[PDB]
Amino acid sequence: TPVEEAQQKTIEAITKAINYMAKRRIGALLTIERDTGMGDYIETGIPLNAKVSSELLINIFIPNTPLHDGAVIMKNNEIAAAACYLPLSESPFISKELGTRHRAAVGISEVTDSLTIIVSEETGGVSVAKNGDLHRELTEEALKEMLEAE
Amino acid sequence: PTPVEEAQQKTIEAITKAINYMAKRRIGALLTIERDTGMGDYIETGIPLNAKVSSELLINIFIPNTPLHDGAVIMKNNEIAAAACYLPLSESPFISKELGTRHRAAVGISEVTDSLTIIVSEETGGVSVAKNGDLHRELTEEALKEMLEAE
Ligand SMILES: COCCOCC(=O)Nc1cccc(F)c1
Ligand SMILES: [Mg+2]
Repeated sequence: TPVEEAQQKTIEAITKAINYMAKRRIGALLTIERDTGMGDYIETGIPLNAKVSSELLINIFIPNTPLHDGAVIMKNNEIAAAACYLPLSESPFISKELGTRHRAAVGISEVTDSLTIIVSEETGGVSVAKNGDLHRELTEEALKEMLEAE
Repeated sequence: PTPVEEAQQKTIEAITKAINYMAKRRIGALLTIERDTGMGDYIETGIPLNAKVSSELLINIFIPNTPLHDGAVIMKNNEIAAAACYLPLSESPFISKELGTRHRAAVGISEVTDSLTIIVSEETGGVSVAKNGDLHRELTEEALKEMLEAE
């Protein structure tokens, strides 16, 4: 169906952008709103309400640019805003070598049903936060499986 | 001011802030503002954004060596319609010989539309505008803003 084709196109755009950033070790933080509304966090960023593309996702996260600091939040198959604030987790069970991007992802996942993707600037490793847990060192296939399951 | 007028002012402020930032850093840029002649054919050649304007997004689009930086951004009213768009190249002899493809594309679209295109030179940081087949170079910040307000 059209709804199904659109969801698959968005998954492909996300995974292509994540692969590019993982290869270049570009830090990234991408939260996908689900049933819990995240308007309060969307409002802290720069409004985009843009069509998803791998190109736009990559351009947003380039280091030392206006939009790269903070989270992209996606809602209703669009990029709602960039450079958004997310709350930092205080969980003592996050790997101690991880920094604020990962703590922000876990933090939003503690108070919403959202799915957040993180690319590490240190290693290019890809992780996902959901339900208060961080799933680390994902393969491309693992991330795709999580997006399709979501 | 009406909301339409306020939105137009917000969009002009976003554009001028972005152009000033890129000019200072010699970031090449090509930004076409659709007017009454529709530019759908050219919009459809690029990557669709249909995004709210911000200075931040305009700057992020044109950063060198990124997916969206080559080609034109085309704006429709208060939105960035698409990036990395094709525009036709002018053959006008009144384009300074040292100028490259962004300036020629800007003049080219200006010959077949009533659009206003802004160009930032990656060589000099100079700012120019193409309208109605003419290129006006080395604009001050004030001159650009006045041209946009008049547009
Ligand atoms: C040019 O292709 C680059 C692909 O990089 C893949 C890579 O190193 N890490 C990676 C990418 C996507 C998801 C994931 F869990 C991990
Ligand atoms: Mg002069």
